[PDB]
Amino acid sequence: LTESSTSKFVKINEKGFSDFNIHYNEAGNGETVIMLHGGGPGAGGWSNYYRNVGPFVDAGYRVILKDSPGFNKSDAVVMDEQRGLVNARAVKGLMDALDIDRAHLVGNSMGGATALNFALEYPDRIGKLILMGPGGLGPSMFAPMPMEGIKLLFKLYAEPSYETLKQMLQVFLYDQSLITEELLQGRWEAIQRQPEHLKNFLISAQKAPLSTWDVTARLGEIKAKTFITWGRDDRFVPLDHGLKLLWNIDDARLHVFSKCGHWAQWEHADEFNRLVIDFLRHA
Amino acid sequence: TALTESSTSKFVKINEKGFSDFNIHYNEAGNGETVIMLHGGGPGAGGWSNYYRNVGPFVDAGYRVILKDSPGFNKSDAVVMDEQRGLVNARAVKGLMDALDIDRAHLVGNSMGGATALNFALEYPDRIGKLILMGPGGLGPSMFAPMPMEGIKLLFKLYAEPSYETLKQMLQVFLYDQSLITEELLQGRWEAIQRQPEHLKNFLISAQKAPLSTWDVTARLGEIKAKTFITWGRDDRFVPLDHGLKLLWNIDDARLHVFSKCGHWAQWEHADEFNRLVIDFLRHA
Amino acid sequence: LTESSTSKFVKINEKGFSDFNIHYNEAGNGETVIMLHGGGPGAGGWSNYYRNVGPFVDAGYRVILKDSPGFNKSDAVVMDEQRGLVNARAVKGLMDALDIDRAHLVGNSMGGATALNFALEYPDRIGKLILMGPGGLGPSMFAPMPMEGIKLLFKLYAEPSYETLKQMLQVFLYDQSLITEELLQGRWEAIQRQPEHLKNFLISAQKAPLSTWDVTARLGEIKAKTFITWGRDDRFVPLDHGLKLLWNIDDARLHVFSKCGHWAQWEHADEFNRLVIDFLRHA
Amino acid sequence: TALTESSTSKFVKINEKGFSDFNIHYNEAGNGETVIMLHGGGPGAGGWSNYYRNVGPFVDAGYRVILKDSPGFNKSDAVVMDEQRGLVNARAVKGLMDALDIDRAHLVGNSMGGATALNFALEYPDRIGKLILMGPGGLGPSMFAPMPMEGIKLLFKLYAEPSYETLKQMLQVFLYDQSLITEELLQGRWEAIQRQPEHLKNFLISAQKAPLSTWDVTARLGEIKAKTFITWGRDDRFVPLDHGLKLLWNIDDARLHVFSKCGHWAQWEHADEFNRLVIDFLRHA
Repeated sequence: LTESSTSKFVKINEKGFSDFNIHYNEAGNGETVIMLHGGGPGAGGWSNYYRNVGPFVDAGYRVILKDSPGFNKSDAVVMDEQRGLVNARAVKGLMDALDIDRAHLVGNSMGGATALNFALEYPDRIGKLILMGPGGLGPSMFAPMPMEGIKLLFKLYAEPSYETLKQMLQVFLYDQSLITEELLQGRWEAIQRQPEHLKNFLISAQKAPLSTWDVTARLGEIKAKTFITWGRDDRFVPLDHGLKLLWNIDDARLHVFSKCGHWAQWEHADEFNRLVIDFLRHA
Repeated sequence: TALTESSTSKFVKINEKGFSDFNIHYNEAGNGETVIMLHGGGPGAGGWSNYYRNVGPFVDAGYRVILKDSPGFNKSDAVVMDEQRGLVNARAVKGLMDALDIDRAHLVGNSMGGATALNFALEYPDRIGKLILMGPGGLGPSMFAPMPMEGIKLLFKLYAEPSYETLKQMLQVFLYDQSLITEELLQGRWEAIQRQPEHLKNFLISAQKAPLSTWDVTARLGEIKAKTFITWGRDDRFVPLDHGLKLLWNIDDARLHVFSKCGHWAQWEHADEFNRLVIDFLRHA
Repeated sequence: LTESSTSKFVKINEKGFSDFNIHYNEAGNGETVIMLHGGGPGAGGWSNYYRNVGPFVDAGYRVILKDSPGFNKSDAVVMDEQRGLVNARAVKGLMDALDIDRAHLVGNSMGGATALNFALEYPDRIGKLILMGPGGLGPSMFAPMPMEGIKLLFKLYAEPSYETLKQMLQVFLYDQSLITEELLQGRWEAIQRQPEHLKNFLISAQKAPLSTWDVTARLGEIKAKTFITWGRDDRFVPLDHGLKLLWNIDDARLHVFSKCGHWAQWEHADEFNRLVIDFLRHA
Repeated sequence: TALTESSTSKFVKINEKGFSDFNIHYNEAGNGETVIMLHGGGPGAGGWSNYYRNVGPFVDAGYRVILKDSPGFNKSDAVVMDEQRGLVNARAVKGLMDALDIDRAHLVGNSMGGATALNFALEYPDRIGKLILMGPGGLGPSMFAPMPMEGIKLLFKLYAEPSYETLKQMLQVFLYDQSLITEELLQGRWEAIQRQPEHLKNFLISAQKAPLSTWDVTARLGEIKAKTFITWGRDDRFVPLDHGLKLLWNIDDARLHVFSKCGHWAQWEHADEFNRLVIDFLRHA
């Protein structure tokens, strides 16, 4: 199982959304789990969830790694509203076009920002809500912000290089000698091959200061069943936010992996797969 | 054999470190990889009472399950302790393993039993498999919660003035959803208090000799090599939630799981999630 | 200096506010500091700030311990909106009638809920903002709620007795053998002499679940200069909230007394007087 | 005499515990009740550099102010330490008091100096007056912040590869408002690095012998009887804010003050508030 190889594109037409194409990787048959990737230079469905797609499939799942608008092999965009809203409107839209009643959502960081927005707007279109170190949520009660990884992320968006990209990924892992070439090079290329995307993301953050993403006062509204996951060592979104989530989502559980950076799903792939499949199978 | 409190009920004498032909009450079913479950420290606590919603599912998953009554609780022998209970309780757990020919056991510990499970991994690293913690005590001050917490000290009020009403108040504070309480649980804790009044009095004497602060093993948590699963009820009014980060940060190989809408007793109030999550951890972590 | 003795009443006429009288204690000349008391059975300006009034005056201040509506020797009321709003509308109204341009506000708990509401609505009518263990602010990230003291407070509102009142005050102090007769009996009497107030407060909490008080999403708006104080051992409002405050008020400082219950101003009167007078004189 | 870095500049030999005719650089003005100020642990730190915005106001308030250069920083003697620096630095503070006939001193400690101030109150309870802490290190893991924090380890990068640019990056991370930085502060830290290159190398050697974890005195905080004033910058990217609750909870008589919009250096970035608040505390607490 690979990329190319699960490679699938699809034109979508929701809200303010004339013929816009989304690339995404897909596989298996079943109940539908969509995986939403993080917000940083050269992030896709496949780079973010390439360690998870197989196990989740080997488990009776129809899995779609989504390329959210303005990312990897999707179609470039500039937004005037928070990418959480927009991005989600895009989801409600890949569903409709692939004709899909309900999905399970797994959302990393910006992904998690999306997944939450989707649950807010499209309450009847979502199965179970899995949040992994999700972005947006206001200030930490303990971390100075911008956090180290946000500062590295904007560094990378503004002046992209390979040296600065490694710098970034090392901050992204607890154990940084886990960095592989597959990971490094994959991202290095959605960067090379989609330069328009770096430029467009900053402009959008110009229109939409990342403080505009804050769903907090509206968290009381989420009816979906939520699993909040976090790496103990997240240098990118703060830990205490899993608690913010925990106390504000009617039906939530928190799990925190130790010795794990921002990406629980890649760095703690095994436990992550297990915990989530299991949550999906039985919660 | 059908699995009931009496059908599982057993006794063994232990002879570890100053225990000498000291009688341990426990409840045992299943066969194979051993899981010993260690109960909390309130009046009338016992293995069966803390863990009767967990024992069947753990046995059915292929474990041999031991619900041990610590020294000075329930049907075990009485004792006035002049040392911290977590360490004393951990010698007793070793003593029971020795007597029963058990080389290594996974530990599930609630509160005083989480304290006890921590000391056991510190003192006998070679006798432990996995370590499961469920709002353990023995962990010092909280960075947020004024102490003694509410639960604590309904606990102490109940030890000094045992009454049926204070017992109900205490148990309710253990729960997020107070209506889940049953008259039978209550009556079970109440019989255990009434039929062993000496344990309450010996508890208070023991605590004078060795206040709760002497149970704090924070400075040694870095020695724990057991793979660790810490669990907390979000709504625990007995031991503070930030202690689950304390463990998460201070033990080498830990992970933490918080259940929402859950008092102190996650294994009882969320038995089903708890059983499923801890069984998986045992099998695959 | 005493009660009676600073005793002053005054009819007020703001928003939905036909001739309503407020009792309040007053003294000295100067810049105006209004002190707003907490939300529990038999709480006034004088019982709450009787340890502070003298020092603050001895320091060149015109001090007014305000009886917020539906409390002590004021006029009973039932509210359909959060007492923070309402209570503040009352402030904007005692000012106008005593003809007062600007005030310094010190607000304990419900007081603090008020003081904050006043800063939100009447941004040009307030000097410096002193918050002491202020109420309302959403859920804690660490304390189970209702907190112990809230549960005792509602206990006392619903079935008032002297036994339950002592129970309550002991939870209110870190060191509870500091309880005096002046304190005990003062409260025991706004209880006896204002039974209508117990009844009316519950009804209001009926219309206005204390979760309606949450100013949080609007904290970015406060332009006043704020001093957040808390007792380390507050069993009534959570500690972590001084951090919520700290991170969301443009100009804030946090101070936390140790070995101190909910009432820093009474239990740590000396340091409290000093810290606040000093903040008032020089921040 | 006018109060300038050189007009205050002095040396004394100390002979405490294995220090023997070891030369301490310090900056001193004023007379009376003594306040000793203990600087942090980054490359090029010294008493004057950490505290030149505080010394005039403390002297003017009626204190005798001592800005001490710890062993192996700035103009003090060089040293490779095989023990934790906080304890070693605290013996040196005692040695300087002894040599100077000072019976008791109030301590203000920043970071490594907060660590140093803690050890000093533990080891010599009778030689301390009040204890003022300003984001002290020596306090173990954080319950929220991944470690090493950002600041830490620009600190270590700068110790191993001293450069003017990494120095600027480091100092900026110390600040909430990065533009408050001055070329003269920078140039002062840079001269101190260049003129005593051995201190950086001896620092890294010392830390190999005694990692930062050996500086953690959390288990003994309960012995501190000094009346304590802990202060933190909200925005400290060098030592974690939750450690200010750790102290607040674990020291008998403490209070905590957090300045908003403030990096690690509250005494510099909020000098004025800091000076006023710490002076009052000294006078009236």
